[PDB]
Order: sequence, then C-alpha cells, then structure tokens
Amino acid sequence: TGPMRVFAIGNPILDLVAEVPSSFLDEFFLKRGDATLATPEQMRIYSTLDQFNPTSLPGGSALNSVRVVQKLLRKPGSAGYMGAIGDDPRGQVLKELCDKEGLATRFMVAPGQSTGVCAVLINEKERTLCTHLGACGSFRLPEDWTTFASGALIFYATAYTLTATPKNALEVAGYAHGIPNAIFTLNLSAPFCVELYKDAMQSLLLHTNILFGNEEEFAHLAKVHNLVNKEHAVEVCTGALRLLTAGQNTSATKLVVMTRGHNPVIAAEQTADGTVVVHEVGVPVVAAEKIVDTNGAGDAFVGGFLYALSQGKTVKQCIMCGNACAQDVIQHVGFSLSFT
Ligand SMILES: Nc1ncnc2c1ncn2[C@@H]1O[C@H](COP(=O)(O)OP(=O)(O)CP(=O)(O)O)[C@@H](O)[C@H]1O
Ligand SMILES: [Cl-]
Ligand code: NA
Repeated sequence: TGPMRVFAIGNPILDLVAEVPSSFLDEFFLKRGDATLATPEQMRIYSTLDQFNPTSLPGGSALNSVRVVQKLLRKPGSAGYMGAIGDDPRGQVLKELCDKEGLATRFMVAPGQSTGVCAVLINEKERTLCTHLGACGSFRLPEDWTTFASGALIFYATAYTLTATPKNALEVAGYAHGIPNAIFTLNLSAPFCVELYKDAMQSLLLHTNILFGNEEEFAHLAKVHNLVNKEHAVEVCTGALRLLTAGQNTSATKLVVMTRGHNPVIAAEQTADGTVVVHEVGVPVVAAEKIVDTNGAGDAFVGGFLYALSQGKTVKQCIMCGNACAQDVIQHVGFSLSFT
C-alpha cells in the first residue's frame, strides 16, 4: 500500500552466504578477498555450495540501497524496485525474500536465463565473491512502470544498469525530468561503467539531479570527460557538476556527492544563480578493529541518503544519514539491515 517514496532499477542478485574451508576457494581457483565474475568452470560453484547450508539473501547494489530505505520507512511498499530475474528457483527465492521485507518489486522474467547469483564465501576474516549476472542483462523496463511507481518523487538507478541497456535508466530519468520536484539520482557504480558508457552518461547526467560515486569512480569520470586530497576532491566534484548543468543555471537540484572512505564526504551543489556550494561532512570514526570489511558501504550510504532525502532533510543531514547506515554495515559480515 505504500506510499512509495523511492523507486529504483537495478541488477537484482541472490547472495548465497557460507563460511567455507580454504580448500573450496582452491577448488574453484578463487583468490581470497577478490570479487570476480564467474568463469565457465566456476558456474558449478552455486550448486556445490549446498553442502555448506548457505543462507540466501537479496543482493545487488541498487536492491541493497532500497532495502535500507524500506527498513527505515518500515511501511510495506515504501520503496519499489524493478530488474530482471531468470526462470529458475533462485529467482523465486529472491522474490520471496523481498516480499518478506515489504519491498514493492516487479521482477521481469527472462526465460532461458538464470537469476543473478553471488557466492559469498567467508573464510579467514575475508569476503570472497563470485558473481554470475545471468538474467540481469536482459532487463527491459515495462512501459507501465510509471504506474508501479506512482506517487514516488525519488528515482534511482545504478550505472550497472547500463549493461542491460542505457535505455532503462534514460527512460527513468526522462520521466522524472517531466515531473516538477521529482529527483533522478544516479550512481557511477564502477570504473568500467564510466569508461564504457561516456555517451550514454553524457545524456543521463544532464537529466540527473544527484550523482553519487566514490573517489576512484570520480577519478575516471574526470579523465573520461576532461573535468580536471580534499582540495582536489572539491575540484573534481565542482567539475562534475558541469555534466549535470551544462554550465547553465536552472531551478532544480544539481548535486554531486563523493564518498571518500574514512575521509570526509565532499559534495558540490549548484544553486539557481550558479553559485557552487561546497559541502564537507566528516565521517564519525569507526574503529579499525570493529570493521569487518567495507563491501556494500556505498550502497548503504546511498540508501541512508535517499531515506533522509524522502524526509525532506538538508544535504548535510542526508550525508550524515548515509554515513550512519554505512557505519553499521561495515561492522557486519554482509549487508546488515540492523541499524543502531
Ligand atoms: N573505514 C571507514 N570508516 C568509516 N566509515 C567508512 C569507512 N570506509 C567507508 N566508510 C563509510 O562508507 C561510505 C562509502 O565509502 P566508499 O564509497 O569509499 O566505500 P566503497 O563503496 O568504495 C567501499 P569498497 O572499496 O570496500 O567496495 C563512506 O562515506 C563512509 O561513510
Ligand atoms: Cl544494481
Ligand atoms: Na558488512
């Protein structure tokens, strides 16, 4: 019943989580602590994982971010999500897990493909990930998605979605553009996304209100689009903001947010008269010994940010909520929704 406050598209994944012996990594020629895409010989891993009684969980970057929004808003159908699943058991499991959490979802079924799946192999205090994207690459947004997302003002896509087709994110952004007060938000997601999709990002960014990325992703954006330590981060955020604004003034949100690990978050926002406002928000310290790993930290950040944005909070408050959510997630094995 909602109301739906955030709608996202993404590449939905089922995570299969197990503590495993080091021999299992060796069996599949995995390097401890690396995140990779499954090779053909590694496809057998998902079934062979059953010996460990793995736990199935939702995953994928955008999915995890909207699970944060849903957890924090609590009411059923507070966040919505679309992406593609396969025709196999794991897609049915994924749907059930999302329904239990109260997310509104519509998964496109891709016949003949398998659901995206990630073997999450815990061993020696490290997280080793082996992902098969599968059906995720087949997603094509249904034309009635705007009815599914009716009433939402915040729209999100990861740049991972460009792999299926840039059309999906472009259609979400284009719809948002036509709705005064709607916000379209985008994650740079990974260096490969920045490097492969320069043209599609050029168009999408002109339709983007809030751009999220980490330090490495922004370094690549700066190189690919010739944008040219904290001062440098301010320069890059400021440069990136021309990709959203075309150097013109407009009365919509135009904001660039760069996460920076343990260092302060930096953001640049353009106002209606062209002033560039620089935000700097320190990250409350989390002790080294408390951190499990930082996998998924940016997904948690975005989820907290978008939750706070849905509540009408200031930019600094949105960044602070993002930081709080990321703080909790990095102290847990996996993408915990237990917030503190
Ligand atoms: N060591 C640390 N201490 C405190 N907060 C941290 C942290 N590392 C990351 N964070 C939190 O996570 C948010 C997102 O950080 P960032 O985008 O750099 O993570 P990431 O997605 O690059 C992690 P990884 O490299 O492990 O995938 C930060 O803004 C901060 O709030
Ligand atoms: Cl995603
Ligand atoms: Na974690």
